[PDB]
Amino acid sequence: KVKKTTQLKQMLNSKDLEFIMEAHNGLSARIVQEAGFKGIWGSGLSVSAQLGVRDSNEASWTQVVEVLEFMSDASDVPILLDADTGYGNFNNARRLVRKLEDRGVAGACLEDKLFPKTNSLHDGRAQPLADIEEFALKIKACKDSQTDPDFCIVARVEAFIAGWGLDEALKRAEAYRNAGADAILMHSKKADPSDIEAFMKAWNNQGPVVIVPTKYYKTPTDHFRDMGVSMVIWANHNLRASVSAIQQTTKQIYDDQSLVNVEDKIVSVKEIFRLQRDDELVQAEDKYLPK
Amino acid sequence: KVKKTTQLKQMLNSKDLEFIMEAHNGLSARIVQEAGFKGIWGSGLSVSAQLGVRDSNEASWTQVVEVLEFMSDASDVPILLDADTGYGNFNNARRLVRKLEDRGVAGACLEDKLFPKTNSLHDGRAQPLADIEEFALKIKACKDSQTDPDFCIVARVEAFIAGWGLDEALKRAEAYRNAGADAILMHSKKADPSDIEAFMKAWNNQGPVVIVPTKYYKTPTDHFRDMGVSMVIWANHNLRASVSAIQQTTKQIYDDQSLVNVEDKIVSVKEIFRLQRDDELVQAEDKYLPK
Amino acid sequence: VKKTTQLKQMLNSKDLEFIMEAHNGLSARIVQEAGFKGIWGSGLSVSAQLGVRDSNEASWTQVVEVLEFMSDASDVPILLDADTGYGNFNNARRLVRKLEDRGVAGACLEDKLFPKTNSLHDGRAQPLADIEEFALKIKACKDSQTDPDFCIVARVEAFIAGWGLDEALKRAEAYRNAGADAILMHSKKADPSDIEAFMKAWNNQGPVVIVPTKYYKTPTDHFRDMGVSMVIWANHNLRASVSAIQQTTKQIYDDQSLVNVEDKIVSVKEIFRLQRDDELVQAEDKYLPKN
Amino acid sequence: VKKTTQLKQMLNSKDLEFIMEAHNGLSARIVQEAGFKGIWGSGLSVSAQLGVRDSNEASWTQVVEVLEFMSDASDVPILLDADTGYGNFNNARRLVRKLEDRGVAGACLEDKLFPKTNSLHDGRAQPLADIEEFALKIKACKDSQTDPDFCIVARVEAFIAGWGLDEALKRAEAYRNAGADAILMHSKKADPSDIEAFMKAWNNQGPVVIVPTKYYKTPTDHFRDMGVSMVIWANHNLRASVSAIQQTTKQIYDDQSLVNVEDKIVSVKEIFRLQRDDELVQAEDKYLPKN
Repeated sequence: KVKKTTQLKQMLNSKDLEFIMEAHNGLSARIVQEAGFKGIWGSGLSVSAQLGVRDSNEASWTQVVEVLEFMSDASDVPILLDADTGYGNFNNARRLVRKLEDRGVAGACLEDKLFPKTNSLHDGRAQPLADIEEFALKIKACKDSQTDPDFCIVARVEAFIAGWGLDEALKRAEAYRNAGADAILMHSKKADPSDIEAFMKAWNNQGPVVIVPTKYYKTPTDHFRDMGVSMVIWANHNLRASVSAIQQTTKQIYDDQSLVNVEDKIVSVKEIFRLQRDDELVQAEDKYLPK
Repeated sequence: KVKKTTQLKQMLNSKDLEFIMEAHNGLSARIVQEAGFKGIWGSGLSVSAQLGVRDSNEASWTQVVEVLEFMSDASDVPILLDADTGYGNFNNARRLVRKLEDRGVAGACLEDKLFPKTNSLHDGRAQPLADIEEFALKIKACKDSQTDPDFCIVARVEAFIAGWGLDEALKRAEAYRNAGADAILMHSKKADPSDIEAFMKAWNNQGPVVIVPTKYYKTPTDHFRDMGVSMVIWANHNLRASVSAIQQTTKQIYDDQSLVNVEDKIVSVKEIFRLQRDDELVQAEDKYLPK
Repeated sequence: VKKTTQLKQMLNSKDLEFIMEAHNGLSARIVQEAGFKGIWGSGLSVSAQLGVRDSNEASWTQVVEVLEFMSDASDVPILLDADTGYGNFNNARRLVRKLEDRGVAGACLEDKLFPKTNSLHDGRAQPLADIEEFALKIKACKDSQTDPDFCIVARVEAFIAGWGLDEALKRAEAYRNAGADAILMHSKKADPSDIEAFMKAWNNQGPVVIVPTKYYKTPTDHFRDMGVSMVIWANHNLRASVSAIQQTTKQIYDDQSLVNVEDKIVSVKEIFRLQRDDELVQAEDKYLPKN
Repeated sequence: VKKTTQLKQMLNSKDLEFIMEAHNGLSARIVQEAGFKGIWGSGLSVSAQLGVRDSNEASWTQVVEVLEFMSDASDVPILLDADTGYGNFNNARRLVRKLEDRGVAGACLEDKLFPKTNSLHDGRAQPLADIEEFALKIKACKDSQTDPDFCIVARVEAFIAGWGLDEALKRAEAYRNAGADAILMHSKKADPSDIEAFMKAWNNQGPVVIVPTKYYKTPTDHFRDMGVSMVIWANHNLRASVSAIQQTTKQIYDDQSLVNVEDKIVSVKEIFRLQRDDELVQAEDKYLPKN
């Protein structure tokens, strides 16, 4: 086999546009794999949401790592985890990376936002971000700490999101890429791809770029290919679909006080057993238990 | 407020047929609460499945307890946990109960099956179950250990499921109820309610009875009321609905390499924020952080 | 009388109180059997027993888990050194809630910037967290308690960070006005001069806790003369434990025998007693069939 | 050279080897610095440090977590006393896989029935797990290893449970034939007679590990004369640690002073060294902006 880390690294450096799909628990990870996706996106929003908490580092980094451990155990394709800012400074970030590596996770995506939120000024001006040298050094520490040379570090640049412009975005991307980032994730808050286009034009293909088209989803996918984008992340759609189904199913049963109107609309219990790989255990039990 | 334990206890002892809905993580727990359900069923099948593992005590009891801790943190109504056989003998069972009690879980359902599976004989005869006195004593230990007198212990009788008959079922139910069980969960493998009917007729209302109509779902709910059943558990439908939605959404995006055909079929990102109660944090940040 | 209340009464008592450091369930039980009315959950001791550095390497939930076993093993209150709350006010209050749920009696929070952001070690005074920011964190923790008697101790780092009496006084009054149950005043000196200066200037506005590790030759009655409320014996059990383990391990390594250690260590029977093994033997006799 | 391989070479070496008990990250590091080539992850020591009984009260994942910190803190192999694998063959192999992933080098499994099912303490010999069942558990563990050199030690309880040499021999051969890397032969006697009898009858079919705690006055060369492969110093660090903590805590309790302990315990500087604090100081200088 090919290591999961190697699988992800090849995807980031390939000449084709690659896609990874959001999963938020072991069950969704297996479903994503069975569908044919070559990679999984461990969404920070999805993992926190399934736990019932906010996407503001309320769950501890070890609790996040445990969710991902079950996800990694349930899939053969690489998982790239959204690790926010690394849960602290360079030291907390490299400790996280080593634990992820040991659990089979393929890479981690770190962002250059200030953590945690210390002020509440809600004006209309740009938001200060982590110092560029500090973040670049954080990326360097993670790369230096890896025991698997193919584990990936993706740097998420928050320049556009925070209200700054192309110049700030480019400076940060170049700095992180020079520090060893395996890819740059360029995001924006616009409902169109303009920030992405401006960046790809100025970037001059200095390294793989990852994008998240959630808000500009009507953009033709071939346009990303034309721009030389390396990977697209479908960020949170399984979580969103799960919520719609659970809200709908729950209301139906609540209203009917019966299962008649949901039984034919959901997978069978046997399909759950199949997704749990119950057959493999049945066989193991017949081989390892006395008759 | 009324303690969650008290809420569940009242439901088991009420004169009305009550209903609790399956939830398997913090997010589904909140959705179940928002729908109006007075209680939640922490399904052993659902919790293990969402983790990607089998429903054979592969996840440790503390890992199960952590999932339920997030569930309890995300709901105001009681959660009754399917705790299999208590993860060991009376001592492991009472330790589990105390930890559940401390995390806010309202009750636990324990079953009289042998644990773990030591043999593999796959004939067509009835399956040996835990010794009746041993299980009754286990129930007693849990009751004796409670620090909250309203925490509930539901005893699941496996007599029918294992191939024995009404007589064995009644003997076990009476024994567990005499040991202090707050309710008896009577289950069967039939696709009709015959075992349930035979039991309710012979039971002579010696205590609350809980049933799981998953396989005999076309039975009119009023029939359960006519039999004096105390509670109905809708066992695994949110999990089953979630899987259908995730499989469907994933395939669609996989096939289209676009989000156009799923965006209008799933809840919005803002609905996820609402379910995470992001607004409460925004307000807290404005009150507790310097401007 | 809850553990929280016990600790609150100690902080507000008219006598000098004492709490002994412990770092695991075993040592917490030993501190209790010795007669100490409270336990200090040392940040240095907990991280050291785990084998990591005292710089938030272990996650807050891993720390809470260590403390859970400690609380389960003791009947007297434990005051946890919670660093800066592991984040901003929201992380701090989530921590306080989990500690409350586990039976921990109080948390000590310090006003240092978190985490380390630069490595400049010139001679200047080290900047601390903003006073208003920390005061609000204390308030958020107090406002969040489900148990009115849970204690929040505010550790002032002014003297340590190189600032003067004016800063320490200023900080302490703000944290006390925000609701802190006590102020922990520390120094880097091998004499009690900073403490003496603070107590004189404080004018008994609230209970003061101190750690005399470095100025240990100062007579304890001197602290009583200054009106100090509580003394923390911060890390001697950890230090005694290391001395013992190093000596014992070396003896066995050199002798390739147990002959020279067997008579210098507690018997295996004492370990069983500390584990309350007889209690389980008695429970097994009651809850397991006699045959 | 992986830790697993190191342990395997020790079990199969031509010299008598020694492993020292440790129960947390700190003590594992101390055992390593002393020069020991291996560590014994004592079940009694791990449960005792947590403050619970040695009867699977702590969950297997909580035990694995303690061992994770131990493995992170040491470069030599750790052999974990894994009781009976925490369930049947499936629980055992899942445990082995998680231990492998954490860097643990081997697991010692015992053939006792689990868990306790009756409280009859007459005079008869205690029944053990079925020989075929346990042999198959060993095989399932061996078949499941991702690392060929991970070690499975089979602890035979025949002598302890009151059976004779014939039973011990019979069990050992079966577990050895199933693939066990070594046999741990234990006795309840204060003399080495059961071991002598077993070694004579064994005919060197495989490496044998022993625990001389109870017959500690027997000269070590005698074990070398019998062809014993490894000796386990089972619990002296835990015992030394309790002696130290009890004495230190009492001294401080009685004196209300540190004066009589300060010179008998290691300095705070030694704790920092053991924590590798300087290593972090150096990393901060490299990865944090100089200003």
